[PDB]
Amino acid sequence: RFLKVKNWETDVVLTDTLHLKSTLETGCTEHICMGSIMLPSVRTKDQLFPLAKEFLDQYYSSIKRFGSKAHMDRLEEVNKEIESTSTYQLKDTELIYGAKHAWRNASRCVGRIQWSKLQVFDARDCTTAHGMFNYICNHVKYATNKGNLRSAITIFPQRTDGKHDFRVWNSQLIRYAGYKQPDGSTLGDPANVQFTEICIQQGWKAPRGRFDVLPLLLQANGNDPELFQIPPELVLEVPIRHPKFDWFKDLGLKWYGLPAVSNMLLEIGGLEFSACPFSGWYMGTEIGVRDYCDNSRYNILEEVAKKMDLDMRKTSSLWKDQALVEINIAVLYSFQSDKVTIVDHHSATESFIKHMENEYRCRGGCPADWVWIVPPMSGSITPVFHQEMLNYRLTPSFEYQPDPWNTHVW
Amino acid sequence: RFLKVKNWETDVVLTDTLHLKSTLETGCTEHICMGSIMLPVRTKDQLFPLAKEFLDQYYSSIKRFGSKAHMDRLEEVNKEIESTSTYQLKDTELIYGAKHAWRNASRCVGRIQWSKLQVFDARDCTTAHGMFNYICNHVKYATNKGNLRSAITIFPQRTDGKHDFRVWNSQLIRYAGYKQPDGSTLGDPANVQFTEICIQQGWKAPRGRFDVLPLLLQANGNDPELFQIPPELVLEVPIRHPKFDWFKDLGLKWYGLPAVSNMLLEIGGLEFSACPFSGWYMGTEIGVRDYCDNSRYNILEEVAKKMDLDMRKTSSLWKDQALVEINIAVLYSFQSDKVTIVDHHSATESFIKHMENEYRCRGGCPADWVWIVPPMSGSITPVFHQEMLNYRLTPSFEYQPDPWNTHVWKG
Ligand code: HEM
Ligand code: HEM
Ligand SMILES: Cc1cc(N)nc(CCc2cc(CCN)cc(F)c2F)c1
Ligand SMILES: Cc1cc(N)nc(CCc2cc(CCN)cc(F)c2F)c1
Ligand SMILES: C[C@H](O)[C@H](O)[C@H]1CNc2nc(N)[nH]c(=O)c2N1
Ligand SMILES: C[C@H](O)[C@H](O)[C@H]1CNc2nc(N)[nH]c(=O)c2N1
Ligand SMILES: [Zn+2]
Repeated sequence: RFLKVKNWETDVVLTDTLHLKSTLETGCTEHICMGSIMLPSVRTKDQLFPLAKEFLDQYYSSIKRFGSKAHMDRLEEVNKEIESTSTYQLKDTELIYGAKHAWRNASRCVGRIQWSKLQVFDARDCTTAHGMFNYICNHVKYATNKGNLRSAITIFPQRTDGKHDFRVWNSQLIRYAGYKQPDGSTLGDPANVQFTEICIQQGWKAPRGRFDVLPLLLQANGNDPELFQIPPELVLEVPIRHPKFDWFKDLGLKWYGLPAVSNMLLEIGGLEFSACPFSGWYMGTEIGVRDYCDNSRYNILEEVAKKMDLDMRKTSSLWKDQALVEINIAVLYSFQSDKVTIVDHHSATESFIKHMENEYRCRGGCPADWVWIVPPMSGSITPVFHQEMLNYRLTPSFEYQPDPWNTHVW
Repeated sequence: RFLKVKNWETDVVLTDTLHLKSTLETGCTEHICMGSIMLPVRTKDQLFPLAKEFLDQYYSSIKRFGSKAHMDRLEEVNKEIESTSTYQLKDTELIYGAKHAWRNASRCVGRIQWSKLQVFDARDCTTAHGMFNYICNHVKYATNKGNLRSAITIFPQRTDGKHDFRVWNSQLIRYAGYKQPDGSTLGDPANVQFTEICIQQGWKAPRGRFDVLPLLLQANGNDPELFQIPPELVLEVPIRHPKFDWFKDLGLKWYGLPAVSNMLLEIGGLEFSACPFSGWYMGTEIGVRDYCDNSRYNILEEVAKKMDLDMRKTSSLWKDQALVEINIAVLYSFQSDKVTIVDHHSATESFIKHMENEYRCRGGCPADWVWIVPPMSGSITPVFHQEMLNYRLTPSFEYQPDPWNTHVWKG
């Protein structure tokens, strides 16, 4: 009930008491652990007020005014607003707090040492998809900051009846298109083949290239989604070169500077924000390990190993492993050269350990998903590999939600 | 009930029904996942249900469920439990049980081999000297001059918990570690405490970097006794690199035979507290964990020095670069000496094929993603992208306390 986590590299033991404030399910039971499952598969008036109460209780505790004059008045005011309107509206201060804590609670995020520095853009006055586009251009420009990346979230109006949802149809604000070739192969990003089709079906003029920045597909107020092209000059991209292999340029690789997730749902006080794009800066392995080397993505390992003249006949030569390191050297080198913020997996995981220790000391815990926190290369030489972690669900939270094309009454 | 796991690289979806036959706890609840946490005698009372469940599984596997042989055995074991408070396994049941404890080991990526286990029945052993003889023969058999063969040796089961057989070594073959007065460590830092016990028990330590530890063996709850494995039985591989001539001068070697000796084997409710088992290494166990953990031999710096990598900031990935070269040299060295070893690419590919086969023919394959995924290059192996369900099936291998923490010394 007062659980312990151990670091097996340093023998440091921390005691977790924050998990007793956990709420929703993990997907696990005493009979089966689902820790490696990627996704374990509107609010009536009752459901809504305790969620509001739990949130306002922790907000007012955080500002040292729990059980106080303003606390009771706010609880009473929101109660009245729910009885009347069957929902309520957050004060600006509560919305900023809720968003920073949604990030703080993201158990799959290794970069949470930064959680308190989030720039929150209140877009709750937006009414149309052209407005959403304007809000998102300003987000992209603020966050990019000429390569000195700054964390940001832009929060569009909350769900109401459920038929008037705001949605960003793109999974991320900035991603490359994917096209099926006539000969059967795939050009561009194979992960984005279906979404690219909906872009064309809704009218996109695809330039069928390999690194075509997809257009935004924005849905305001439950209406039909509309296409917009992000101003090219707002999309910072990095050509990938290697500090040793001059032939690395001829691979033609590039990637964008801004990781910006736009398909998640932000829950604060029982209220649901279905369109809440947020951005930070990349950890190098996201690009070089997953984006470039997954067999289901750009899958460049075999090409890179051939230019390195490695023995690709036997897996035990570790040729895949060697090329993988070099690819990830080049990504870091490229971003660092062009002065685009990026963090390597050693720096990011060391920061998370210090963040964990801070959260245990000052908060009593830190929910953490080891399966996602440990980087996809060189796992055991990063400090998080040796760190036991407890995973549990705290609110405010970012949650997955269904892809809108499977939901939208067109 | 059904449960589905997906492979996110291939979109293959498998359906788990075997989890319905799971038993003990995972440590998780609907409110917390303990999937990354490393760790967690019987009466006649709870024992016959455990025996019956096991015998039902045994007789089902041989297509004899409900047979007269099945019903007779259940009656026989029932009466033996009522009159003696325990029971003895037949040889055939012991072999079946040991194979299935391996098959059920959710942290083991090498389980494609589970049906080819050599089982050595040491239940007639009575003294530590007899344990030593059995373990030497296991080491010789399993080593097989480098053509390694999986084996397990099973010593007498627990009775009242005051007469346990135990192998005090966590593994049959391991190198000593010695803490120096200046705070540095010579040899394997993970073995400092066990080395100190051996020294206190009378072991004369060579005090080198790669000294094979002696066996410390406990029979029938008596005080443990020290034994030196004959050095001609301990096969070792000097580590060199196929391109770097200077690698041999690091002075590294490793033993060929991985043999776990601190775990408890549970079959049909019986507890075998001494059951050493051995297979062959996956390269990353040595080259990633043994050599490169900060808490182990920790050679990343030396190797990176001699490669003349840019060591000033971590974003040069000098650690990742040195890590790959070390694991190449381990694989190269074992293969050149014709000692069995498997790289993490081959091992994870085989495990996926094993897992898919188990879902087909058995309805599932319990698997611990946190342990299955190798400690380098995780996502370029196919297990990274495979969803896995973790649950406990018996027969099983379990952790048990270290004996020096529980042993009542005789003096
Ligand atoms: C500032 C630098 C940041 C770094 C270095 C970072 C790092 C990461 C990484 C490596 C992942 C794994 C993603 C994947 O493997 O697909 C992740 C996941 C995640 N991050 Fe962070 N992140 C940062 C900022 C943020 C911000 C600003 C937010 C929210 C305001 C956030 C929320 C999340 C969430 C919810 C996930 C889980 C995503 C999912 O389930 O797909 N991150 N982060
Ligand atoms: C035949 C070749 C084998 C290979 C390649 C193999 C591979 C592995 C590896 C790499 C690990 C993780 C070790 C660690 O990280 O400490 C492991 C764990 C394990 N293996 Fe296998 N293994 C083999 C044979 C066996 C056999 C013969 C048994 C039992 C009869 C077995 C049972 C287990 C168990 C119980 C674990 C979990 C150990 C723990 O919790 O510390 N393995 N295996
Ligand atoms: C805020 C943030 C920071 C960061 N460092 N990383 C991310 C994830 C980014 C991301 C993930 C995926 C796949 C998610 N399953 C595809 C993308 F195009 C993308 F940008 C988000
Ligand atoms: C049967 C078997 C096969 C294999 N391929 N691997 C193992 C693990 C072997 C092992 C693990 C550890 C660390 C345990 N946490 C230390 C050792 F000395 C050792 F031999 C066992
Ligand atoms: C804390 C974490 O569970 C611990 O470091 C685990 C992670 N995964 C592992 N995986 C394997 N194969 N072996 C290990 O010892 C560990 N250690
Ligand atoms: C099946 C498995 O859970 C899946 O491949 C996960 C593993 N860990 C991950 N970790 C991160 N950071 N991102 C991912 O997409 C995944 N994918
Ligand atoms: Zn779990």
